[PDB]
Amino acid sequence: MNPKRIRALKSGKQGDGPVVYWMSRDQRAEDNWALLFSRAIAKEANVPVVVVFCLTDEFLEAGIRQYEFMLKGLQELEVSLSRKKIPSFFLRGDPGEKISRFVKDYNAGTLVTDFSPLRIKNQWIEKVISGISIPFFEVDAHNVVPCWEASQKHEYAAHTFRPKLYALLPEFLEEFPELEPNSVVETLSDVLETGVKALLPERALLKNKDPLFEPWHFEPGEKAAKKVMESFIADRLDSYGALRNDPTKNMLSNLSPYLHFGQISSQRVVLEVEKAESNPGSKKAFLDEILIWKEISDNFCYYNPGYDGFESFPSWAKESLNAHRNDVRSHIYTLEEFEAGKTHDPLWNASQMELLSTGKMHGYTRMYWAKKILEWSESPEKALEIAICLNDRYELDGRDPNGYAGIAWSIGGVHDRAWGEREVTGKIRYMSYEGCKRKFDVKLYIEKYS
Ligand SMILES: Cc1cc2nc3c(=O)[nH]c(=O)nc-3n(C[C@H](O)[C@H](O)[C@H](O)COP(=O)(O)OP(=O)(O)OC[C@H]3O[C@@H](n4cnc5c(N)ncnc54)[C@H](O)[C@@H]3O)c2cc1C
Repeated sequence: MNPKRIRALKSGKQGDGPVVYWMSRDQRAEDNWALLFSRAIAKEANVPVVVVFCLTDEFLEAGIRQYEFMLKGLQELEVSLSRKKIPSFFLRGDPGEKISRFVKDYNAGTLVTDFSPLRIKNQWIEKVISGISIPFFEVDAHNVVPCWEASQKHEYAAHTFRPKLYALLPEFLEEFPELEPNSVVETLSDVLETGVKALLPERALLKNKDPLFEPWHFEPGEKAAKKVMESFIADRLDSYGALRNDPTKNMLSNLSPYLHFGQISSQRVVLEVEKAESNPGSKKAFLDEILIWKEISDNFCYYNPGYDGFESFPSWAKESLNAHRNDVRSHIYTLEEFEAGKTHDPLWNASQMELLSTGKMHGYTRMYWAKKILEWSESPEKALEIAICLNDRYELDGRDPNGYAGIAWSIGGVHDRAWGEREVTGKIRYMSYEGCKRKFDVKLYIEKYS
């Protein structure tokens, strides 16, 4: 195991109790580096390993679609973890008070947690460090190359982050070792019942008092991601590089909700893809999305504290947008109109309806749905707020570094370039509705999501 995957957050007095793994971003038993790093340090200490998950108070900021998808996987994870004699403990409340009290009550020896560059995670780490006296480590279990090792600074483009991540693939793209089993605070069903009950008033309903979310598209679970990845390699991998810009076809891997919650490892997906025989043009297209653009999103959120603000934009984009702030917008809609899909664009309305109904809108339409927010907002800062709101609320893969890096590109050209100067939008890359008609059947995408 590579010691570059682990980092030291706080040196402390080594206890004699079980090494506690604070699982958060990577909710899986297989291909979890942090779970394997926590098992080896537990073996060297002749002490059992225990995992802990914190159901935070901010779960009401999302919806039932994210609460049910994440809990259903944990109901499956508790079984698999018990098959290796690893008990799981699910605390409900603030991590700063729950982790520090659990470590003290159980005489923990070492604390381990997965890596997440989001601001809400660094908020929890700041609180737990002030109330613990044992060693505290963090492990990058999400990225193939550790986020602090792929680059020591923010990469302004994909062509400059590609040769750094690819040159480090021969060292970090490796097979996973077996999760050795151990030598020897309520039911998750009750947390789902009471949690959904508090989320029913804010459930996305239609006019007929019926909900919008269709929860039969992506079944959750670690075994569920096993079948989705196998179905993509066998059926959709050969045709990926040619129909990934066509939202009328379901030609994507559909692994993003399993990737966000950590129910599947991107390293495991790359391993099976790299050994699969298919079109080299389609293989390069998928690896560039799951390796480059995915791990550069963690690069954007790690080295830019204001990743969700106007200040993280490139210097050319801030000057371009500022030079067009006072331009008369074509039309201005409110958050309630963008949320209900009540605009003058049927293609945009169809992209919002797919976001409302499935919780996973096509990748190409995500670029159109977010850029049109900037064209129909009072200011770039308002377009950022509206885009991040509708993304984090309805996307099953929402509240992920991929979203903020994808939103900062549509509204601020992050990891892009300067194009022709237009009004309102400035030099940000513009995508027209007529340009989408010559790209795919827009009429089929609209009629599909009435
Ligand atoms: C406005 C906007 C919002 C987005 N919101 C999210 C979000 O909330 N959560 C989220 O995980 N992704 C988000 N993305 C990135 C991207 O759209 C989705 O990751 C992708 O559509 C996921 O669906 P898929 O797995 O079926 O596509 P696939 O083509 O099968 O992609 C496979 C995986 O590669 C990664 N990937 C692919 N494309 C990108 C990309 N452009 N950026 C980063 N990673 C990528 C993803 O991990 C993805 O799951 C957003 C993009 C935009 C433009």
